[PDB]
Amino acid sequence: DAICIFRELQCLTPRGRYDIRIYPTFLHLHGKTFDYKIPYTTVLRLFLLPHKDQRQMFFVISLDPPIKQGQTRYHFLILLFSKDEDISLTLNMNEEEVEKRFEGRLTKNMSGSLYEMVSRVMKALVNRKITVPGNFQGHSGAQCITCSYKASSGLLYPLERGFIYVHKPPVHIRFDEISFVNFARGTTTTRSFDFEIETKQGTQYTFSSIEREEYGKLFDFVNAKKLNIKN
Ligand SMILES: [Cl-]
Repeated sequence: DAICIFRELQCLTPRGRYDIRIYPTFLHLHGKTFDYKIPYTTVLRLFLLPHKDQRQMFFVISLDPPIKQGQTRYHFLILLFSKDEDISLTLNMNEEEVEKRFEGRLTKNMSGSLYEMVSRVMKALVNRKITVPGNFQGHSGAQCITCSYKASSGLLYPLERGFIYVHKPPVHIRFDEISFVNFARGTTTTRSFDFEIETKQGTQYTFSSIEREEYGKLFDFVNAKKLNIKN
């Protein structure tokens, strides 16, 4: 029986509504049609990312190996939360257990926003810090840039030492993986900028349809971070 269960979470990747059942060594993502049992040892990284609208949060779980849904491979689990939603949790464990098990990181009875509770429980169980944005300031106080990638609109987050784009497909690129970056501008009167990244392995990523105001914030970031610009 589970330590706790988070019900009816909005998953973006893979898309659907899933319960997350929390066990000592794995989580169970349980939906109507599919389910996946995911050992914590397969979780590489955790991210908590504020949507630019200030009303939603992404929770991103990086996986290796990926989960398989037919021929589709998902290297990330992405959950989407309203900042508003609240939850009360009662861990299916006695009080003294939890203190020993989690080094005092959790208590038996907990209350808070759903996104914070999921992040806290995941943090404790995987024994990993949550990756958040650093000090990047975008346009109008957003910590991300709105852009298109592979013909889908999404959000690019400049992190302390990397970039992550959500959600279709998600992309995480560490600074140490980057060969160079470049900027290009088209002739449209809006959404005219492209930001391109080439990795050391030769892979290329283009984030396009970037507004000029956001391009300017991204430009300062890339320079502040001393990334190599190739014109
Ligand atoms: Cl523009």
